[PDB]
Amino acid sequence: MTIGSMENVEVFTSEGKGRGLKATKEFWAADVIFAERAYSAVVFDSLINFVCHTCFKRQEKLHRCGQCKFAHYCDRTCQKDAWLNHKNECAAIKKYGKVPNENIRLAARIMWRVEREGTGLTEGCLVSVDDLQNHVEHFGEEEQKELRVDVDTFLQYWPPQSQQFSMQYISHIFGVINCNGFTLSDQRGLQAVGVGIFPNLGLVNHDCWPNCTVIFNNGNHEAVKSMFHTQMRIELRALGKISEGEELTVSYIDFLHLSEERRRQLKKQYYFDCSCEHCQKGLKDDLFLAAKEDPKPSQEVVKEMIQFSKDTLEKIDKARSEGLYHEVVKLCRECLEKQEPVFADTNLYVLRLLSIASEVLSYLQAYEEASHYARRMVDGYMKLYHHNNAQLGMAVMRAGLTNWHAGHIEVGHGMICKAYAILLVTHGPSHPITKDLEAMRMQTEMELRMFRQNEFMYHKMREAALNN
Ligand SMILES: Nc1ncnc2c1ncn2[C@@H]1O[C@H](C[C@@H](N)CC[C@H](N)C(=O)O)[C@@H](O)[C@H]1O
Ligand SMILES: [Zn+2]
Ligand SMILES: [Zn+2]
Ligand SMILES: [Zn+2]
Repeated sequence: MTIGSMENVEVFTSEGKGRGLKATKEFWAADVIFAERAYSAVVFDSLINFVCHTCFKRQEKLHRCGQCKFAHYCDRTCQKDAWLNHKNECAAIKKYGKVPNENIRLAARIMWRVEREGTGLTEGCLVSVDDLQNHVEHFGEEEQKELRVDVDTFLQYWPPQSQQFSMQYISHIFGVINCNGFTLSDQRGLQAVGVGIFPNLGLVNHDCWPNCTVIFNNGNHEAVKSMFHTQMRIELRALGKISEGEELTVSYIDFLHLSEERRRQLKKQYYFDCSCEHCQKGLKDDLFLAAKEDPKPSQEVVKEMIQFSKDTLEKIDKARSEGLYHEVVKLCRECLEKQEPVFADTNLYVLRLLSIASEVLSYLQAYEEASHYARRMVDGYMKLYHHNNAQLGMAVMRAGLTNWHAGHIEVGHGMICKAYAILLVTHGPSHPITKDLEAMRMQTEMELRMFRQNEFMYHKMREAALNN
């Protein structure tokens, strides 16, 4: 169907969850419930000269805008498509002679658009940008002060010839940005490169074990104009069967934390007490802090082990933050060794170490060791995550690659295939990441075939040498 259309959903009022979205029909895993273009989006301050301001792709050669020396693009093409939103901030930045906060730039794009369209409601919309939820009234002292400063900078940056908004509406737009931004990723889903506002997605509530997942698709342009699958957009996809009338939900955080831990994060960032089934029953918590059972550690050998792991981790962080990779590995091996007799492999402290060890070892190009930890982590992840979870998918793809690089083609291809299957649900066939994985699956198939033929030839050799 088409980007912007919300037919498959309708707004409705929840108990204490305020507004929510429900399916107007039946859905199956991988179905695109709806797509949506960003109402406004900006590049993070860190990455102003390394990411396209139109499409958010990383690239070795970008072309800066001769007029402001701020905006960068992949092509004159991405530069043209950006003009509509960039005209005003370009001319506005030259006048300010400084580049404002990323929040400030975003707030300005939102208001320039409200002005341009003389309204905050978009034609696709269930909600106008200014009616999104804003928890400003619960912002901490630092949060509030932070907002006063940006409003002031905003005022000096905001063109005098542009529609003047009241301070109340302005601080409100800032509140909305803090409680509604969607992080944007480069085309490889490697690093967060920007923040965007997607109104419709803004009506979907949270659940630690959601029935929907969201993906940002950078889009592509190579001949053949106006095509749904190549348009920059975010999509809300079904992770499984969703009945008509069922409320749609996504997860605001990563699932790999204790229910108490998740509630704390959700309460702090989204001012609410999560009441999903997983948090109320503490589902998976036993697995999250699983101890072994052949010997069965005492209640105290565990408490010491968790404390020790908590200790090792932060220590590993420091070292990693200083580029001391070998030290990081050393610390990981030692802790994993001590954990073996106590924790099972679904225990979050074990998994954390495996993921870290596997990452650094891969970076150090020690693929053989990395592939072992990578396999263990995937096996543990498989018992915790929803089988169509995007993080699980991305993690399996990575473990698959490390195994491939180490020469373990059988295990590599298998993992790559499992990842591809998951990504087809969470990212779709047209996503940049799904395409790179498909290309990888193709290469591993051929290498596996070459591996299997080599073996069958040794069998034909033994055959002939024996006369069957
Ligand atoms: N499971 C939940 N239980 C209670 N409140 C929630 C839940 N999930 C989201 N919310 C609330 O919804 C806010 C974010 C919105 N993007 C979601 C739709 C919102 N319910 C609305 O009326 O616009 C959060 O900051 C919470 O205040
Ligand atoms: Zn671009
Ligand atoms: Zn410019
Ligand atoms: Zn929950």
